[PDB]
Amino acid sequence: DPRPLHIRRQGLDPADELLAAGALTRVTAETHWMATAHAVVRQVMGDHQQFSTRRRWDPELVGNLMDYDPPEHTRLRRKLTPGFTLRKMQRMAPYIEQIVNDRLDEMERAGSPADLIAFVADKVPGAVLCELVGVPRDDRDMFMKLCHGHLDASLSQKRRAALGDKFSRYLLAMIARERKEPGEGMIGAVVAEYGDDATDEELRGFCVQVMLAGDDNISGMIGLGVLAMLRHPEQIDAFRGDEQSAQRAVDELIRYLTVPYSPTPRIAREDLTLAGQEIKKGDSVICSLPAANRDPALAPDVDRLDVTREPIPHVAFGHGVHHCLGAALARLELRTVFTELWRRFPALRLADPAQDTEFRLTTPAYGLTELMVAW
Ligand code: HEM
Repeated sequence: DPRPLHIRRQGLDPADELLAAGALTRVTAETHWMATAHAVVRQVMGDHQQFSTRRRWDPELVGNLMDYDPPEHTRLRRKLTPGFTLRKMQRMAPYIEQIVNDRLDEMERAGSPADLIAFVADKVPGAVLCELVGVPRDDRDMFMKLCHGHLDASLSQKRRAALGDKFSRYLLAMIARERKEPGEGMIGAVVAEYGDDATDEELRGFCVQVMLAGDDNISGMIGLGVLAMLRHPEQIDAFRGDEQSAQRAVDELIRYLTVPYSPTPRIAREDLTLAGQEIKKGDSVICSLPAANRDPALAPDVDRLDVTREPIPHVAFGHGVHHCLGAALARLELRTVFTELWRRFPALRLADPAQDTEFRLTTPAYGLTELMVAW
């Protein structure tokens, strides 16, 4: 197998060989350090003074938070933060419920059995991001096409450049409308707070980064999440009670499934000794978030999904100053999807108990390509 250890999974778990990798070891044509222990990953990601983020990494946008470190990163994140406050996330909840129920309506109309990934997992995330950004409902299909299209390598140059011209024109008019009268969306929140200090280029950059950062991780979580819950049916009761129970179940699913294989690679800013290893200035460190969230020190049963467990402080959203800017949105979106899904389809089940599981192996986030369910 040519695939790097950190990208290997076995079912819903990290592959056995990744789970047996030491806390911090060398892996290889580039050679890097691979961190698998929870405390080592926390040390690497939390210490931005010794470990900077590799720039222009792909699992160049202006104001792409992942490219900078404090203080430059701190100023940029500060500027974007207004679009992600907890009070603003609370106000999104009804909109997110409506998006989810509109997709569950299309699935319901198609009839049992149906593919949950095509109807729900692959559609809800981008619609929630459009809602967050401030894109008008009737423009969302077009917006998703323009945004991903201007970055689609499989297209012809002519096609990709035309989509990019349209995307720019669309974004700039949206930005001008928000500056004139700020709305409740992300752009409006940034310009309401910082006005002209937030440049059009920064805003365009913030928009693209967010569209890219909150899509695959969420669709992977919706698909894998439903599959995990169906495999542990008694635990579905956590989505049939109070909000706190549902929130704890979402956090547990996020930890147990850890869809991102790794955060941005980190570069040693100088020589240092970590976990008994000699790290030299310039060395690259890849953090296996899935392995770190299965660290035996975290719990005797860290390898089991248990939505009622004493919560385990996981690294699936990262750690330190770059900790996922959309984490609260993600938790809310996921809780909404699962709560509404089981409210609508109480008898949800795999369409065929013996059906194969179709894993999504081509994306930076683990997930499913299809999931046939009955109800
Ligand atoms: C369950 C889903 C999600 C997971 C597991 C996830 C995971 C992560 C991780 C691991 C990082 C840190 C990367 C690093 O330190 O190198 C990160 C950063 C980030 N995430 Fe997420 N994310 C999710 C959903 C979202 C959503 C929905 C949004 C957008 C609304 C989002 C926006 C971002 C942004 C902008 C950053 C960069 C923050 C910074 O560099 O300061 N994420 N995410």
